[PDB]
Amino acid sequence: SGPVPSRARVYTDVNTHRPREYWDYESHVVEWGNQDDYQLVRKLGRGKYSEVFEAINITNNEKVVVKILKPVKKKKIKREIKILENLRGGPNIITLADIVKDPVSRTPALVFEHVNNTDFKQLYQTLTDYDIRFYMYEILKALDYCHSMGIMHRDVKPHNVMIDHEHRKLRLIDWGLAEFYHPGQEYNVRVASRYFKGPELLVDYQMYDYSLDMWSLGCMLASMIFRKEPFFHGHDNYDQLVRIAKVLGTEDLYDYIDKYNIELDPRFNDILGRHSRKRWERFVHSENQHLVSPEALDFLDKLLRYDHQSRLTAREAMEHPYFYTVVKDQARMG
Ligand SMILES: [Cl-]
Ligand SMILES: [Cl-]
Ligand SMILES: [Cl-]
Repeated sequence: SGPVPSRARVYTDVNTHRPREYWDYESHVVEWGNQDDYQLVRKLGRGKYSEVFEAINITNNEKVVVKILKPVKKKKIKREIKILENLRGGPNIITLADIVKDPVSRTPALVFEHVNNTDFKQLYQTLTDYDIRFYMYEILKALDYCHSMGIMHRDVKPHNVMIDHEHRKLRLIDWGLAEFYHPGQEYNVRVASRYFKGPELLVDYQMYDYSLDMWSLGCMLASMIFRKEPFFHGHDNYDQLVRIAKVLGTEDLYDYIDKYNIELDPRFNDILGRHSRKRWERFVHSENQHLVSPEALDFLDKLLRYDHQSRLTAREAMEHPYFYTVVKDQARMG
């Protein structure tokens, strides 16, 4: 009795083909910038999830966003900084600018590029079918890039997507749970907010990969097209799989449990029991029908699969018909 090993379908050994220092964050020596160069303007309010500030970098007068990280392990701080530096410049990924410690708290602070405060959460339930397609493809750009750079985000959810309303500039943020993918590495199942936890985390399948981000994105998509926030509404980690099972059916769940020989608690197995597969047309109602099309259902169907290996890659996702017209967007800004 033992869980079978798994491998990522794409970008499998990207980190291996790179030098050690690219992914060996525990050896990274953190370069510090001057605190006296940054002055905080106003508390930008991450909804009391974190300490986010507007700040002026006085040495160049430019505006910066400063986040003071809640006191975590030295290991996890090293990770994020190395991840952000490596990902710097990529499409729709927050640009890290400086690393500073606060003198009145001894707490590390991250400095980011110009950001206007609009959380995707309070927007994604009121947007056109076209703009759902537009921003989804923008997120994919970030995820395809960061996966190719050997990094799983591990907290894909609308609260961690920031959108500049007026410029339509989308930045994927919150890389505090992000981790370098290495073939054959066991990863923590504690990552990701429950509503966006993939089946792999929910069954304790520990050798998952980038394909985790794609499930979460499927949950985000499901939320937008059906106007159900959130789509899978688990009141419990166990109930989260129940809510999933009541939609995709239990059959394919037991294929997934069998395939990778995952040992699931026979008591949890009892509660899961037998649920039939539901077609998405049953989530369709008057309010959301205009936000739903066959290509939307097809894409989502190819994201919300139990078997992580059978979910679309970020690249395969960017080539789906669902985004066919939106790739030709004419960047109208009013
Ligand atoms: Cl962030
Ligand atoms: Cl692996
Ligand atoms: Cl990918």
